Amino acid sequence: SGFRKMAFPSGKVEGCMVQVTCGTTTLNGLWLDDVVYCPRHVICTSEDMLNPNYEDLLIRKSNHNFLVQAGNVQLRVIGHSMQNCVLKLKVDTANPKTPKYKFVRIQPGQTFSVLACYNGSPSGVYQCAMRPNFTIKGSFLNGSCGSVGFNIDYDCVSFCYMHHMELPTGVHAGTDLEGNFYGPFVDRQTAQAAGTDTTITVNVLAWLYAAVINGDRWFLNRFTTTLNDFNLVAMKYNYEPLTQDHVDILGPLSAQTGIAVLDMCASLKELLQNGMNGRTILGSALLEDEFTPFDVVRQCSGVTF
Amino acid sequence: SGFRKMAFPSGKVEGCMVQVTCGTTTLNGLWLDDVVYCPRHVICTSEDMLNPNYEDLLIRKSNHNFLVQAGNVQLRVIGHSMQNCVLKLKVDTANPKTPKYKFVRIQPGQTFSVLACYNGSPSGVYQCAMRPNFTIKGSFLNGSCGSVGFNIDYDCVSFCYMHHMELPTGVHAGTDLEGNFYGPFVDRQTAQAAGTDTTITVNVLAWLYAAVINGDRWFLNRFTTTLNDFNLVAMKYNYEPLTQDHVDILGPLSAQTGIAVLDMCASLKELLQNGMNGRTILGSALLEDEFTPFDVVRQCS
Ligand SMILES: CN(C)S(=O)(=O)N1Cc2ccc(Cl)cc2[C@H](C(=O)Nc2cncc3ccccc23)C1
Ligand SMILES: CN(C)S(=O)(=O)N1Cc2ccc(Cl)cc2[C@H](C(=O)Nc2cncc3ccccc23)C1
Ligand SMILES: [Cl-]
Repeated sequence: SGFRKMAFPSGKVEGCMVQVTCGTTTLNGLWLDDVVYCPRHVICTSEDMLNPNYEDLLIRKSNHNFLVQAGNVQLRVIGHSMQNCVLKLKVDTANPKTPKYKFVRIQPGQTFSVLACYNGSPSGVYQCAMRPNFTIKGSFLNGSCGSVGFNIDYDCVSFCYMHHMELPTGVHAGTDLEGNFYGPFVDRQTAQAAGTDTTITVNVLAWLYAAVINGDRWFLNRFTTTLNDFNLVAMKYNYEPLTQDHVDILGPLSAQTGIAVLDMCASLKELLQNGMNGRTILGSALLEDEFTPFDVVRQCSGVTF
Repeated sequence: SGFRKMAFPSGKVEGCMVQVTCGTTTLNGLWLDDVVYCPRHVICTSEDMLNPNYEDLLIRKSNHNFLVQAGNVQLRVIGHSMQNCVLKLKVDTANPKTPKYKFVRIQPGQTFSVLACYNGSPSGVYQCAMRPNFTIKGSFLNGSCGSVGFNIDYDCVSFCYMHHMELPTGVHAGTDLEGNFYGPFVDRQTAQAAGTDTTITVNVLAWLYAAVINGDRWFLNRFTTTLNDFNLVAMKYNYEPLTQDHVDILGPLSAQTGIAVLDMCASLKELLQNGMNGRTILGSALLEDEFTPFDVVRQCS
């Protein structure tokens, strides 16, 4: 029993975090084999961030301009190259703690763990979701740039996010590990804003099934709905459209609890139109959308890494 | 900006998780130097749990009855002893991954990270608080016994909790790393129940100061309160009494934001009276009590 927002164990990622300094800027880097990955804005200064030509700023830097620190040991940079918005620093030493890994690009709604770091030192780990507007509601301060997002599947670490910046609403923007931004964001000091956000419907449904598994049934009803009727209701409440793929993905949870996906949708419709009426679901007065169907299955089954 | 429930990086603890097997029972152990710590109920045969005599069950055991597995390597047990509700298995290999550590006993209201494990394999990490009723609202399944709670301030891991059991309300009970239970609980399957739980007042106040630091001020008011009038109101909402120690502890946050502790207490009084009125504080529709004053300073500053 119990349902917590749970992160993956961060150990395999902790062994890869390094400090990257270039000029007056210090941020975090990911050391995998003999390459250190970090945001390319590490080469930028005060005037530079306003309108930066990164190829021009990069051609002016030499290997020794980049200071890489792994714990109390300085790594020597022997090469440098740019791939989209990520800088790749070739180092002389391969990381002996390099885990089995992949670089993966996630879709909005998918969740991941973030190992927040400052000066190449991990300070905390939290779980979060890629919002439908491509931002993450994270917890970051200055010097957190280069912190990474990941999932673990068996013994393989899938790196899916690298932190680049904070937007004026307090939300965060970043890239996959190939340097491609999530969302319509650019790595520069300019007027940018997150678009109107929506609720991740398949995730709320998964969390309602987690509540049923933990013994919370007050919200269930005798009713069912159609996918078409529910999608009209969901669109009215800034909820993401629920697709047939979402319905299929929820199949295992529907079989385990005996509540058809469109039966749980009729519960969700009633919650959206009437509220909770002073009640909570899993200790929450709001409908939680940062647990995927797979996160619910993993936590309510005990999968280990 | 942003305020999340944050756990400590679990790496230093992952390198200590082992599987402990005695007969048909398998649970988790903490391998530090040449000792493996685990709940002493690993020697019980289910029926034993109603009225176990641990001294009588342990005297019947030898070193080779305990199977310890660290990854794919079996450790050899060379000694065994009981300290309160913890079994200490002396092993022939010191853990090369032993971090700098301490055993600390925490007070209710204190927070910590839990590395939930099954078969000596870590599956997840989450942030918890010791409830005023000495239970923890964790997320644990069968086989999670022996999972540990910790804080990592600087490079030193302070182990403060070891999981032992789930109570009938779904909440969890356990011990410090010296085997002393938190609360009036016993490692026995007798009728036990968590006492009425209360809200950790000093933690809610700390979280209201975190909201002010992040720019949320809608809940503040022009009022102040005496400490006594605040506690008379707080007790009616099942909130823990706020002590002078709590007021002193909140001093730094009061100085940083310019809002006196008793002024912040008046806002809390009003929030308990009025509810949120469709608003949120730091993305929450409920008053959060699992962030200490120290956690707020650590994350916001
Ligand atoms: C107005 N800015 C927030 S700034 O500090 O001047 N800024 C400009 C900027 C522009 C472009 C890019 Cl790609 C990066 C960045 C950096 C940036 O977003 N860093 C930060 C990241 N995360 C949390 C932060 C929390 C407080 C401050 C910075 C934070 C730095
Ligand atoms: C009635 N029981 C809950 S039981 O499963 O029979 N039980 C009896 C018991 C009594 C005393 C002690 Cl010290 C331990 C234990 C064990 C026990 O609490 N383990 C478990 C621990 N944590 C989460 C669990 C989540 C589901 C199941 C067990 C869980 C086993
Ligand atoms: Cl304490």
